[PDB]
Parts: sequence; C-alpha cells; structure tokens
Amino acid sequence: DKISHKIDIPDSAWTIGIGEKFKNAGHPNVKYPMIDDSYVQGAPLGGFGAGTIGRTYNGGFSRWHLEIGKNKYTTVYANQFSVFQKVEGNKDGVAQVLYAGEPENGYLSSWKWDYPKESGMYYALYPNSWYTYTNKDLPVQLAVKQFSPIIPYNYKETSYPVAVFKWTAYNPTNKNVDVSIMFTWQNMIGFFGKQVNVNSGNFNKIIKDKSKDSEIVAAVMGNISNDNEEWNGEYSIGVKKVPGVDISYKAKFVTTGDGSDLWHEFSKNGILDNKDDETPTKQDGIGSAIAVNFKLQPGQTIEVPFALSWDLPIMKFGGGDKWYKMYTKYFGKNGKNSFAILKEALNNYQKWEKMIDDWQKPILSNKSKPDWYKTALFNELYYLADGGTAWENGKVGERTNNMFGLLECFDYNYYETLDVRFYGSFPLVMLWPDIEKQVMRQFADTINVQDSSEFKVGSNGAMAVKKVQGMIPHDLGSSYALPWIKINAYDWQNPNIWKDLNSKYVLLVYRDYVLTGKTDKEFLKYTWKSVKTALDKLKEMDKDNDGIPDNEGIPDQTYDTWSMKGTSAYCGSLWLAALKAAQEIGKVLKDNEAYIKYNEWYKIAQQNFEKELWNGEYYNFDTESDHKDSIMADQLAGQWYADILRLGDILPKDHVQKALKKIYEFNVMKFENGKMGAVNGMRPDGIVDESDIQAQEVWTGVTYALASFMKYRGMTEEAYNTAYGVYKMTYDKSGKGYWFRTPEAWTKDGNYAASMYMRPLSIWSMEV
Ligand SMILES: OC[C@H]1O[C@@H](O)[C@H](O)[C@@H](O)[C@@H]1O
Ligand SMILES: [Ca+2]
Repeated sequence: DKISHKIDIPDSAWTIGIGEKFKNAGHPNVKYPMIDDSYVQGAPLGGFGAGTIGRTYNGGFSRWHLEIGKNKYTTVYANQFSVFQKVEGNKDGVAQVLYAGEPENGYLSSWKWDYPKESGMYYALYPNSWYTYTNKDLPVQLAVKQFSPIIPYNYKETSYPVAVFKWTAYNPTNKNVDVSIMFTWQNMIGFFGKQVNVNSGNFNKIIKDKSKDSEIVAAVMGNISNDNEEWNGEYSIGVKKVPGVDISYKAKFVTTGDGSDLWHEFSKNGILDNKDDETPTKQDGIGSAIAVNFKLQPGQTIEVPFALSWDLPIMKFGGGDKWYKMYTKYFGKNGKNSFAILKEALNNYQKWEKMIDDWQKPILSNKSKPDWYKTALFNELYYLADGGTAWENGKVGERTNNMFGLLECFDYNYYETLDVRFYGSFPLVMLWPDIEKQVMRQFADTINVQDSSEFKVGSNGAMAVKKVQGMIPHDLGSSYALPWIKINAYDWQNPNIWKDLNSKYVLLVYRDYVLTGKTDKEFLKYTWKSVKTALDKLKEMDKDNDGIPDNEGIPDQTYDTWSMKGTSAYCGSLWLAALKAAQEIGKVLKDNEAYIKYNEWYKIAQQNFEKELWNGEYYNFDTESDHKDSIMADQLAGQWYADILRLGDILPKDHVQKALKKIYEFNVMKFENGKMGAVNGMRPDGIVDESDIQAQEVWTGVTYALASFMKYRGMTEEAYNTAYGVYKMTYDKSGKGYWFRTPEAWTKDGNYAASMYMRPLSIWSMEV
C-alpha cells in the first residue's frame, strides 16, 4: 500500500477490507417483520432533503433513499467505477470493475466482476469516505475520496443532490503505465414512482462545457417527458479535465443486456467510442459512461474529479401531497438541472473539502479524545442525511420557512418523533440550529390542534381521539401518509396521555435557546404559549395531588411497552426540569405570574419526588409497579437536561452522583462486563429486569446520553467506558456489524431492534 501516503485519511476513519466477510453479524431480536439489510453498507452520499444513496464498502450503489421516506436495498449493478491498466511493453492491458461482487443474473456478464479480496480498503469519516485499490495485477495504485458537502451552519450546499469522487492515481513501479478510470451509471428515471412502462422515454445526452481552463464532459440521463411528477427528472455523471488526461464517453449502453457494447471498448485500451445517441428507449434499460485515460510515468501522481448529481425535484408522500425538495431553491424546480448541479460540484469541490476539514478539525485535533470516540461522533451523523429526511421548498401547485423532518427510523416511519428527538436532535441544535428551531416551531403550532376522529390503539385495541388540544403530538406524520399535515401517525399507544411528551417539548425549547447563545428571545416568544399550555395540561394528570403527573400503569412514555405507575423517576425528573425551564423562560420574557406558578409547582414536586423515590443509593423506577425498585439507566433524564440547560441542581448533587455510580456499577458493569452499553433495567440483586423486552435492552441513544450526563458530572472514565460499548457493538470487528445503521436497541446476545434509528444521534450531547 503506497497510495495512502498520497491522500489524507484521518486515523479515526472507520475501516474495513473491500470484500471482507463479517462473521458475527446481528439480526432482529423480534418475531415480527423488521428491516435487515445486512452489514454491506457505507456512508451515504447526498444532502439533506435531497434523497440519499448508500454506496457500500464493497463499491456498490445499494441503499436507495431517493424516494423520500423509503429504504430500498438493491444493488444497481450498472453503477460502478471501473479501471483499465496496461504496462508499456505488454500486448494486453487488464480491466476490472471496482465491485467485490457480481450480478445475480446475466446482465452485464461481459464486465469483469468480483474485485478480489485483500486488495483494498474502505474508510469512512462522514461526510467523507474513501476506497484504496492496492492490487497485485494493477501496478498503478488508486484511491478515491467521495463526499457530499454536508457543512454545519450552511443550509445551501448541505441540501444538494450531489456527490464528488476525487481520484488519486500513483505509479510506484519503474515502468510507464496507461491508466483509465470509468464511471458508469444507469438512467434510473422510473426506478421509483412510475406505475407503468418504467424505462419508456428514457434518453441520454452528452454535454461538453469547454471554457478557458475548465473542460467538463457530462452525461445527462433523463426522459423525453416534461411532466412534473415525482418520478421525473435527471441524473448526471461527469468529469473535469485536468492536465495530462483525455476524456472519452459513451452516451448509451444497454443495462438490460450483456454490457459488451461498452466493455469491448474499455477492456481493449480504456478508451470509449465517444458515440452520442439521444434515441429514447422503450423497454430496455440504458446507461451512460464517462472515462479518463492517462499515462503515468514512474513516481508520478495525478488527481482527477468526477461527480454525480440527481435532479428529482418532487417528493410525493403516500397521502398524495407533493412538495418541492429544498435544493430546488438554488437550481430550479423543472427537473432539467442536473448538469448545473454537477458543474457547481466539479468547479467548487476543493472549497467544499476545505469547509468540511474546517468543521471536523476542532474535534480531530483534540488529542485528549480517543480516536474511537471521533469515529462514532462523525459517523453517527450519517443518519441526518439517511433518515428519510424531508425539507420542503413549497407544495406543488401552491411562504418564508421550509418545513423539515427526520424520521425516527424506517420500521416505524414517523417524522420527528418527539420522545426520541429529545435525544436525537443534538446535532441539529449544535450544527444546523435554524433547522432545529423550525422543527420546534412546527411542534409549537400543533399544541392546540384537536382532531376528534378516533383510531384503534394497537396495544389494547381500544378507540381513542387522534389529537387532544394542549397535548404535544408524538410525531408529525408518516411518509406513507401526510408529513406535517396529519400528525400522530403513531398508534401503538395513545400519545395524548403520555407523561413525557409535554415536558420533553418544554425542555427542547429551552435547550434550543440556551445552546444557541441565550439570545433568541423571539424563539422563546413564539413558543411561550405552547410551553405554558403543555405544562398546564400535564399538571391535570396528577391524580393524588403530590404535584407530579401520575403514570397510569400502562406504557405512557417513550419506553412504549414498559409500564410505569405512580411517580416515576423518568417522567418525574423530566417534569421537575421542565418546570425549572419554564420558570427561567418566564423570567426572560417578564411573565411574573408564570414564574411564580411554576416556581411553586416545582418546589412542591421536588420535595415529593425526593421523598417518594430516593432510597439511599439511587432513585426508584417508580412508586407503584411490581418491580418499582429496579435501577433504571435513564432514571435522572431530567437532571441530565438540566445540566445541559444550566438550570442547576434539581436533585441533590450527592444523590445524583450516587445514582450515576450505581447505574455504572450495575446497568453497565454487570451487563456483559460493561462491553455493550447500559441495560435499561436492572434489579438491585444485579440481575437484568425481565419484566419487559425494553428493560432487558440497551438503547443506544439512552446510553450515549447517559455517557454525556456522566461526563458533565466528572465521571470521565465511566462516561467513556459506557459509550465505548456502543461504539464497539456498532463499529468494531468484535461487534455486531451495525455501521451506518445504528439501531435503537440490542439484547445481551447482541441482536437488535430497529436499525437506522434517530436516537443514537444523542452522542453529540457529549460535545456540549
Ligand atoms: O423503541 C421505542 C420507540 O418505539 C417507536 O415505535 C415509537 O414511535 C417511539 O415513541 C418509542 O420510543
Ligand atoms: Ca401524582
């Protein structure tokens, strides 16, 4: 491996061998259907709201999130980088697709498949990833750096449906070598959204943009129709000319054939026919190819950038609503702009690399932090793009704001699940705060919505009212229905009687003020009515007048199969913190009567909480359940947020410290020797609480948040050891292979529930 030294991959990048088999992989810990796309994954390409494309460590373009809200795992075999090399003085060169696999059927059988094992590596430090190719039969060593411009505090480039592939090629041998690199792409118009004749009308054109010191050659893969529909638009691939390289292309090869129409050209001498052909297809799949060819002398290096763009302007949700995607603000709405996007990338990629480096540098350069922690911190951010992210720039047919939503996950297809975003939204408040405040104003606007229609509650089969006035919604809808318009898609429980949503909502509001400088009084003003309403409604759920809402002996909070009854440590601490936040907001906005009321409620609830739950060692799970003395990992979630919000002690320092030490001692260290995170429930005898599946799970997001709590409280070793188990399980060779699909949960056997989950974005609470 002589190529690594010629590129700059950080040591904290996650790494795996190209073609590596992973033996230990986990699978769903449930008996009903659940997504399991395998461990063959990678860091996504594509911006927020753009649709994303998962290119795996084996080289395939395989995890398709281009249909917003849907996860489709299928390798489009025509989509590849291929290489040709010929040593000066040999009769023949060699040609190889850079994919460690082959097609299932006989399409593209002429291409050279099965890139060999032990001949390259994949690296990822989101938004960047890299492949190196160090192969006995390829004397010139190659690497590629691939990325999209995901940039904190930038709402423009961060939205773009674009990816850059910056190639570096180096000749360590003492012979001249002819090298070609070829990008192939299928015209994927009709891959989704088209009900009949899925390829019909697809056609490919070549654009040559020749201007002083800037030659770009690109293929634009579109359809003859000017229909403005979800399925219509364009893909583009292309390359920028650099000194010492020639460009060749082929406009049209048949993807639903043996591929030899293209491959006989490339495998001969690495030079394509330069044949333009705009003839539209009927039934056959078609694709385009862009190649560079160059001669490398001994010791010579060359760099050449390719790019990929996709202009699919309209997202349609299952309820019928069609919206424009955010990037259309910058490039237009008509779906004929893929070249402009591609060109912008090829002329600006060096700047984008520097912008990415500039935001990663403060963490990467801090040598007090272990590399494993940086691996997790950056790579968990994949979910911000990969989470079915919707970011609208107007309803089709139809404002100053652009509504946003991140899915909880794909198995539970709900936007912005609030009980989860309480944990998962840290990267948005810390790196894209304008998006975060927008989402919270979306929630504010729903507080007094009433939808008196009824739904069947999944857990018990009773009927309930969809949305109650004054209760914060569980979610902002589903991609199968109407995101932003029809809220509370979730129906397993009735979220209108949840005891955590209203408090978490208030805590989220005050968090968003504090973590953006305590300057945004306008945001506090916009949300103030909803904050008062939320706490006032929750107060009414105090049945026994101890000043604290009563959990009802059903799952009435985020642990939606784990019953709480009476005063719970979890909802009770959240209520206390929420009251303290509202007091502070009241002070900021000069609402004296609110300050006084919430101060009084707080003082009464605080003393009762402590009396009812403090047991000498930790806070009891709750007051009334069968295993009320279980040690809960999240028992002091309210105090965690109070630390972040700088609200001080809601409970005595000494008791918080004792509780945290107990959780570390029991829920971490007595659960598989502390190598897997914090189990949610542990009995005081040191045995996992088996009262529900949830008690017996580590929740990845709960564990990272608890690590954050431990860290702020000076338990530095415990904090990082607690988080390490999550990192290990996700990324390490000894783990369960969950990279780029971090799940909600695992059980002690390592098997999982709900891959690709929002909650573990909470790792960013460790950077406050
Ligand atoms: O895994 C627990 C989670 O399950 C999801 O289906 C629900 O939408 C969440 O509210 C809940 O916290
Ligand atoms: Ca009560």
